[PDB]
Amino acid sequence: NPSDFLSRVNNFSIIESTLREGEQFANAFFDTEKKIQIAKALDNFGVDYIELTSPVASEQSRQDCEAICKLGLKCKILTHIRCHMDDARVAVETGVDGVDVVIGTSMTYIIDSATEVINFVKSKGIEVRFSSEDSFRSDLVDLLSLYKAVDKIGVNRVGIADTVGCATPRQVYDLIRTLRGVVSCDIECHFHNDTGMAIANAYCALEAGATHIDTSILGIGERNGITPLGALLARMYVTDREYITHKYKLNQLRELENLVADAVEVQIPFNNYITGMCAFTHKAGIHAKAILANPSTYEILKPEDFGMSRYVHVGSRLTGWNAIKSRAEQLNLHLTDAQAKELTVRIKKLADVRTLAMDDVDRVLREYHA
Amino acid sequence: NPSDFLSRVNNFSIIESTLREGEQFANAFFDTEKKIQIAKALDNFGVDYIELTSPVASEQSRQDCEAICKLGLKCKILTHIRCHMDDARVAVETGVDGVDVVIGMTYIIDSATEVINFVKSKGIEVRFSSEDSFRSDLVDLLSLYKAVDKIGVNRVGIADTVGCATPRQVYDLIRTLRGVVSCDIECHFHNDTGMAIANAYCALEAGATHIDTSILGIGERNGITPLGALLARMYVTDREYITHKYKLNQLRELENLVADAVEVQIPFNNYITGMCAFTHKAGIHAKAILANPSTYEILKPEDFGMSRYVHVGSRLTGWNAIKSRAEQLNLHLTDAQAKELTVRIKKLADVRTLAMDDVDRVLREYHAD
Ligand SMILES: N[C@@H](CCCC[NH3+])C(=O)O
Ligand SMILES: N[C@@H](CCCC[NH3+])C(=O)O
Ligand code: NA
Ligand code: NA
Ligand SMILES: [Zn+2]
Ligand SMILES: [Zn+2]
Repeated sequence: NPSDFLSRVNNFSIIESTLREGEQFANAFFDTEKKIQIAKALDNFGVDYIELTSPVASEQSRQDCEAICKLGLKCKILTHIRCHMDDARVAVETGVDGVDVVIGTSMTYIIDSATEVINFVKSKGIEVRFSSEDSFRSDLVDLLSLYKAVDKIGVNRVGIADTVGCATPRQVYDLIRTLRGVVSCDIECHFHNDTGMAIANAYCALEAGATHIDTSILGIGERNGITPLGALLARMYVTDREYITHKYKLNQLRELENLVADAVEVQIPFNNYITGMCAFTHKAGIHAKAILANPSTYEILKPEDFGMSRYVHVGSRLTGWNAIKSRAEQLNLHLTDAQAKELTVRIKKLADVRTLAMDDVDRVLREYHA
Repeated sequence: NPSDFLSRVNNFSIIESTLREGEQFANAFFDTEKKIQIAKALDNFGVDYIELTSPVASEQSRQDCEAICKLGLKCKILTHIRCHMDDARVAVETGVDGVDVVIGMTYIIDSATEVINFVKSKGIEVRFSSEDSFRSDLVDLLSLYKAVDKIGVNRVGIADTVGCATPRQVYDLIRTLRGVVSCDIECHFHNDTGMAIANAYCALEAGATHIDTSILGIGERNGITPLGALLARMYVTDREYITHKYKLNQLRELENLVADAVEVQIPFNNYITGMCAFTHKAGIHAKAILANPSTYEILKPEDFGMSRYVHVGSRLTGWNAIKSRAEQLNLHLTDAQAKELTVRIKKLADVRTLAMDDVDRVLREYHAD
C-alpha cells in the first residue's frame, strides 16, 4: 500500500531518443531533413521531450540541434554533454531546453568538476540533468554519494542508465526506490534491451518513482537498442487506458514507425507490439480449442484505441489479394480500386522474384494511410 | 540472503511449446513431417521437454502426438487436456511422458482428483494448471493448488494467458505458491505488454522450476516468452550453466527452420540472431557513450556461433553487406555461392528497395562449418 504513493505509472514523461540513441542504430544515417520530419512527428504524437545527439559530436550535429530548437515544437528539446565546461558552452548556445551532464564510474574530483558545469548551465536558465553511464556496474555506494552531492547542489533530474543491458526488474526497482529516498529531484531512466528487460525495467522504474523514461521508435539504438516507444505505451495503456489514450495520439504510431523504418531500411517485425502483423490476431479452428476460453476473451489491447478495426481471426493462410485486403481493412486503409490493382501487381512481381513472407504484406502497404 | 536459496536461475527446465503454443501463431500450419523436424531439432538443441497440441484437438493432432513419442528423443514429450476423463484416456494412450490438466469450487476439486489419479495410475507425470491465473480470484486459486498438492501432482502451472502480469506481481505470486505447495512449478507468459522474458526471470527467482518458451516467441497474438531471448537472459546470469546445457550455436538454424515454416523474417532486432544484435556504431555516434562500444558486450558472439561484433561506420551495400554478415555467421561461402547471392540481391533490389532484413533472408539457405 504505502509505496503505491510513490508510483509514477500514470504520471510520467517520455524522453524520446530516436534522434540520440537511434543515431547509434547500425543502419541509421539521418540527414537534417529526416531528423526534422521525425522531431515534428514525435511532437505531434505527444511526447514531452526529445533528446538530440550532442552538438559537440560534429558540425552537422551542432547545426541540426540549432535547427530543431527553432521549429517551435511543443515538447522540450534536450541534449547531452560530457562533464567539460567547453562542451557546456557549445550546448547552451544551441537553444536546447535542457542539458544532461554524463559521467562514468562504470572520486572527490568528480564532485568538483560537476559543480562548475551544473552551475554554469543553471546560470544560463537551462534545465540540467546529471547522469551516470553503466549505473548497474558502478560501485553502489560511490554512485549514491555522487547523486546526493549533486542533489545538494541542485539539478532538475538525475539519470540512471543501463548501458550494457544486464539489469533485472527487481534490481531496477530496488535501486530506483533507494535513489528516490536519497534525492529530492526528478529521476530519468535509460534501459538497454540486450536481455529482454528494457520494457520491464522501465515499468519497475516507474513503480519505484522514476518520473522520466527514455524510448526509441522501434527501440532502435546501439546493438538491439532500448525500451521501444510503442512497447512502453502498450504496457502503460494496460495500466491506465484513459491516461495513455488521452495523452498520446496512439492512432499515429504506425505512421511514426513507418517513417523511421523507411529511413533506417528495416521491416516492422511480424511480432512488433501493437503494429506488427500478428499483434492483433487470434487463431481460429482446432487451435482455438488450445485455450479454454474463447480467443476474444484475451484482448488486453483494444484495436480501435490504436487506430485499428479488429482482431483478425485466422483460420487459414490468406494469400494474394486476400492477405492485403484483410490487413488493409484491419489498418483502416480505405483502398480505392486503382490502389488495389497496383498492390496485387507489386505483390506478384515480388512473389515471382522470391517466395512471399508475412512481413511483405505490411511492407507493400507502407505507402498507404488512413 | 535467504530467498536466494529458493532461486532457480541456474537450475531450471524449458518446456518448449513451438508445437503447442506455436500452432496458435497466425501463420503456423505445421504438417506431420515439419513437426517431426522441429521436435528433433529441439531435442538436439537440448531442451528437457517439448509440449504438443492436445491429441483430442483433431485426428492429425492425435496421430502426430503418437509419431513424436515414437521418435526416441531424449527430452520428455508432454501434452495437455481439459479436466475430462475421456480426454485423459486419449492422452495416456498416445505414449506421452506427461499430461497437463488445465482448468478455468468444490466441483472443480472432485473432478480434478478423478483425472489426476487416473493419469498417475498409468505411471505418467501429471501437472495441474490454471488459465488466466492473474485474473482469477487469488484465494480460490491458491486453495485449489493446495488441494491438488495434497492429492499429489508432479507440477502446478501458472499461465498469464492475457499478457497483463508485471514482474513484481509475478515474483510475489510464485513466491506465495512456492510456500503453499511442495511440488515443482511451471510458468507460461504472454508477451502483449513486453513482459514475457522479465516475468519468466522473476518466476525463476521466486522458485519456479519450469518455463514455457516458443521459437521466435510464436504463439497466440504476439506470442510468449521467446526461446532465444530467455537463453540470452539466463546466459548473462550464468554463462557456464547455459553454454554447457544448450547447443547455442544451433539457435540460428533452429529459428530459420521455424521462420521458413511460418513464413516470417527474423526481426532485425531479434535477440542474439537478429541482424543488429551484435553491432556497435563506429564514428561520430560511438562518441554518444563515454566508454569504447566494445566495453558493452554482455553477450559474447563466439558463445552463440558468431565471430565478432560488427562495427558499423558507413552503410554496407551489395555483396559488401552480405560478406560482412556471412563472415559474422561463420558461413564459409565458396566463390560459386558468393556469385549467385550477388545475382539474387540485385534481382531483388530491381524489384524494390532493400531492407537489412533481406541480407539475413538471402543467407538463410547457408550453414556454418
Ligand atoms: N546510450 C547512453 C544513454 C545515456 C542517457 C543518460 N541520460 C547509454 O546507454 O548509457
Ligand atoms: N495457451 C495457454 C497455455 C497454458 C499452459 C499451461 N501449462 C495459455 O496461454 O494459457
Ligand atoms: Na527524498
Ligand atoms: Na512449501
Ligand atoms: Zn543507450
Ligand atoms: Zn499461451
